[PDB]
Amino acid sequence: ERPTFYRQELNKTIWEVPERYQNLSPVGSGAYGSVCAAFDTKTGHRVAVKKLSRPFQSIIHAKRTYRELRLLKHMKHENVIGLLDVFTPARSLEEFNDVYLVTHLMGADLNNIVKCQKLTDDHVQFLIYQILRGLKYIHSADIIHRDLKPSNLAVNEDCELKILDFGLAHTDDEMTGYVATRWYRAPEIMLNWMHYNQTVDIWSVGCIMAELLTGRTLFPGTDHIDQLKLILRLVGTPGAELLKKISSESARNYIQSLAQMPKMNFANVFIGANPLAVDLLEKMLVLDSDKRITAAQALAHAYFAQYHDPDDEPVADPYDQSFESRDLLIDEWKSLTYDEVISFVPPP
Ligand SMILES: Nc1ccc(Nc2ccccc2)cc1
Ligand SMILES: [Cl-]
Ligand SMILES: [Cl-]
Ligand SMILES: [Cl-]
Ligand SMILES: [Cl-]
Ligand SMILES: [Mg+2]
Repeated sequence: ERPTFYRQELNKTIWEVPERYQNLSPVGSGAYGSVCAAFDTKTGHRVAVKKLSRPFQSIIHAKRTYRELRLLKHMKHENVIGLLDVFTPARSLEEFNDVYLVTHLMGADLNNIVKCQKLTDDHVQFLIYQILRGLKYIHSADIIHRDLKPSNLAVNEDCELKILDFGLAHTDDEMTGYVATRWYRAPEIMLNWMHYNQTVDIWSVGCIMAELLTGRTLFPGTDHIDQLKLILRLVGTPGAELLKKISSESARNYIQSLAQMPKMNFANVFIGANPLAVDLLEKMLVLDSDKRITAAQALAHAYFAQYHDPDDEPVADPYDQSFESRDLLIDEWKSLTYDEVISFVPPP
């Protein structure tokens, strides 16, 4: 049975939502939609309600809408954002135009915490442990997050953490200059010299952990090339083993122009840090992505001895991504999205 919907205009936008959602108040609007905070009378939760902007305006946009809904419906883990509800006011596929997504309302992010709070080593242990616990789950479904950074990590008053804002495939201008959008990205993808794989997310975790330990951005480059130079000064220029593996002619020709540099001593960079934290950073921030520690391996590192429990670090159900190689028309992506809206089953 379909709920009753009511309409209201908020900051020049029409919102048509089920009666269960009350006290709507605008909180932001990006290029993908607008967001209101609300009170959900069915669950008692404060929620974020996002109305997608132009979800089916082109093939690229229609596929992106389907991609986002499929991802959010799959994620069921304590350290990853999940979907509380999805709805449309349409009564049939023929009148289907608008999609609304509902999640738990998040307060502070990790940006707020590192700028404002004095963190003990125990705080860093617990925060990084939770990132890695969620990432083990994500990676076990063969998903790559692609955009891990402090503003995409929600944290509450009890220091409990959730991963947000999966990369749905950011423009070139958004990555240009002195911008946090690029400071956490792995070197092999910053100029697209290699195809994305899950090891890029571990590089991001290393950059985040360093910033929690020092209070400062690790690689705050003023552009792509300045940032690469900061990276290679810390971790060294590519050695013979890694050079043999480089398959990008653009990478090779530029890298060969730089004077060679050795890896620095991390104990002299991260002065005063727990030696076990330094050891883990050395295993994450490895230039050769084949040699980086994985999320599952990192959970067993001695730095996390007080939190690690191998019986409480779950993996995901399998996730079918075959749609990503499929070529369909706008109305076919739209019909697939409609089916996923109507089949949604809420959590307990
Ligand atoms: N194919 C391939 C392999 C490794 C890399 N990584 C890299 C290259 C130059 C500088 C820093 C990192 C790129 C392409
Ligand atoms: Cl309702
Ligand atoms: Cl609609
Ligand atoms: Cl950020
Ligand atoms: Cl699936
Ligand atoms: Mg974000």
